Amino acid sequence: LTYRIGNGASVPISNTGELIKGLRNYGPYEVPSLKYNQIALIHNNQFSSLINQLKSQISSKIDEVWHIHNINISEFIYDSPHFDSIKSQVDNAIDTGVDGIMLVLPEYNTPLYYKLKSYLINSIPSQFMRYDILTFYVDNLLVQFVSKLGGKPWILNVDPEKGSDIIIGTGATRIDNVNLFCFAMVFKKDGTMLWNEISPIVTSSEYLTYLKSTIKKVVYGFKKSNPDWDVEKLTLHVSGKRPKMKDGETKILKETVEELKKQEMVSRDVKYAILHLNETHPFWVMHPYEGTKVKLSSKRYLLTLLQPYLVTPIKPLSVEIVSDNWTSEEYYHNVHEILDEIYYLSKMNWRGFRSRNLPVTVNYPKLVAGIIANVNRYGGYPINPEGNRSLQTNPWFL
Ligand SMILES: [Cl-]
Ligand SMILES: [Cl-]
Ligand SMILES: [Cl-]
Ligand SMILES: [Cl-]
Ligand code: NI
Ligand code: NI
Ligand code: NI
Ligand code: NI
Ligand code: NI
Repeated sequence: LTYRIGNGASVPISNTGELIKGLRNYGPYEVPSLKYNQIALIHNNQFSSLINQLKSQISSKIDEVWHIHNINISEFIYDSPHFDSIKSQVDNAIDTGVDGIMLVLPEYNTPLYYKLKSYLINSIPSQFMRYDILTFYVDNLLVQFVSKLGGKPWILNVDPEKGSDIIIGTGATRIDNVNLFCFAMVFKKDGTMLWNEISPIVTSSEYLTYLKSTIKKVVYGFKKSNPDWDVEKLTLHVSGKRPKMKDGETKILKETVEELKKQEMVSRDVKYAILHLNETHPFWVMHPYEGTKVKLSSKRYLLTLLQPYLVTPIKPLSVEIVSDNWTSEEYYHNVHEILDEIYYLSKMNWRGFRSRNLPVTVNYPKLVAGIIANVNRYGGYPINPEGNRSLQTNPWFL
């Protein structure tokens, strides 16, 4: 129903004009805390007035829409559109002292893009742009960049009583027929990602081993940084193209929760549920058909999510409850609440102003996968969160 932005203001969902106007008037929910108040804009020798207009827009909107004041945007020039030339300027900018880097790259070199993407992600918050593609575009890229800098554009308005529930988005994505990586991301009910971990790429044979370890790792991260946050209610949203190990995976996830209760990481009497979330085949109804929940069986539901970016086109999301420790009496109420929360989470996407209409707990892992899959395909540097608090706690994948 509404997004909360700055100064206690909220705006209706589903209206980007109102959201941008809201941000102009009130600011984002949380302006990032910067160290240098300096951003590098890195580009080539060409298109002077295009880049000047771009720089002017970035500067204007960072100030007026995002309420980040007194930012210096410094410029760095690369001389040829090749890895070595661009990275030198990237390195020089890092050495000057910058909070992040906005990098403009040529249209037609996809392996280069992913090589640099992996370099930057491992180094410093960054925003990539392409010469060939303005106010709409710049608007959207700033939502991502502000988030990467640690800002919170807007959050979902949820009940304060549920303020401390956590949702873990977890599962794996296959890179190919044999290799995959697992993920585990901790979210607040308001849709903010607190912590993210990814396993190394491993074979399918190792999936369950690394699934448990990745979940345990993200919860460790989160608990070490939030030691007085009691996890009394926990939901797992499992997704991804992953080894079809039904009972086995559910056994291991159930064990993972039980083990965390032992590391005293969640409360000894946590109420939890483990849900499988899957996009199913689209359909077209020839705002009734929307936050609509369809029960298929005691354990299986569909949410009729609207197709994003404008018959009503539905992109249904299947929701199956595979395990929970609720009482049979609690089950009706909990079901309704979990489905409602999933619906709300479908309105959270800091990729841009327009809702993705897929729950953030499923979508953000998909974004991670697109990057990892392409870095691996194009022979970029592995995304390596090891020793990077910035990576584990910021949405680098937007
Ligand atoms: Cl130079
Ligand atoms: Cl330089
Ligand atoms: Cl980007
Ligand atoms: Cl993007
Ligand atoms: Ni100003
Ligand atoms: Ni250096
Ligand atoms: Ni308790
Ligand atoms: Ni399933
Ligand atoms: Ni409801």
